[PDB]
Amino acid sequence: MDLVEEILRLKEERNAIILAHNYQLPEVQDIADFIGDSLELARRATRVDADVIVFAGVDFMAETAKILNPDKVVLIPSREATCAMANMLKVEHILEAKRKYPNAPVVLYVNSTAEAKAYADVTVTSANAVEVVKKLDSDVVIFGPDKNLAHYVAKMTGKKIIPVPSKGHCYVHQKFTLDDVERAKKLHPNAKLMIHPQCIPEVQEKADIIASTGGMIKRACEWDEWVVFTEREMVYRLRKLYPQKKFYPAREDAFCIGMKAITLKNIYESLKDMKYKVEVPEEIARKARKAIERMLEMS
Ligand SMILES: O=CC[C@H](O)/N=C(/CC(=O)O)C(=O)O
Ligand code: SF4
Ligand SMILES: [Cl-]
Repeated sequence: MDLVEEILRLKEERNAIILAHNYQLPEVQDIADFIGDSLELARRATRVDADVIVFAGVDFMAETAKILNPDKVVLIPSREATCAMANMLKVEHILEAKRKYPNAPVVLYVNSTAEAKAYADVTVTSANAVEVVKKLDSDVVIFGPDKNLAHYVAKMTGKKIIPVPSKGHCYVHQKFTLDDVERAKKLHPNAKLMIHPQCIPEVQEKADIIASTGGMIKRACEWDEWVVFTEREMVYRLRKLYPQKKFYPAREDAFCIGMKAITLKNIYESLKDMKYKVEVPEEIARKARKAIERMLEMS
């Protein structure tokens, strides 16, 4: 079967757009209308003229698109496409930190449930986390859920960061160790290292550039040979964007299972049956909308 043909005709007949993340399968990225990191996906979700949004990504990404487009239909092709790090942060975690630090603003990674965003003062992505926290008036900030990004933000802003929870992390990026850095410099001595801020601090210290996947794309021009310390599919995105550069994955087992829950087949089935509809309750969506919008205007 030619899934590509059927997906494109059905998408066009339903006035739908496909938004994919850089971690999506190569066959998914090839049919996507727009590809970017979480921040670029959020800003693209504010200029959607289509009636239907098919989100080739994880659940928190689709919910963010739904919060920014309550009048539109937002479809996620599989409800198992979830983010392990996002689900580590609970509402009770935030309430506990707000009781312990009443005058500290709550700054949440976009990788978070919609219910968690309802208690956040402003959201952040990997590309704008430092800029937003630096622009906050308070010197003590409640931050979550990713502990490794919190370390990078504390280093780059000089703020006192209260991490919530204590062990919040992404298992995909925590696979990278110092041994991978030493191996990369040995097998590619002329390459430079682009490392995601969700990696452990000791790995971040060895990086040439620390950035989100969007920041990796904007700064890939500074060199011609890169070892990429992030999810595996990002290397495909970089290789196709820059056919005359060299990119190597730091680990071939650094793949996100939740991201690969999206396939070409369930995208077709998503457009065929208008499923699965992403819904956010009004009270939760309204409070989260203010934090997401504040992020958009602060970055
Ligand atoms: O700026 C948006 C990036 C976003 O905050 N997150 C990520 C990594 C992720 O949490 O999947 C990326 O680099 O794409
Ligand atoms: S990669 Fe880590 S953070 Fe990005 S989605 Fe998969 S689990 Fe959540
Ligand atoms: Cl559009």
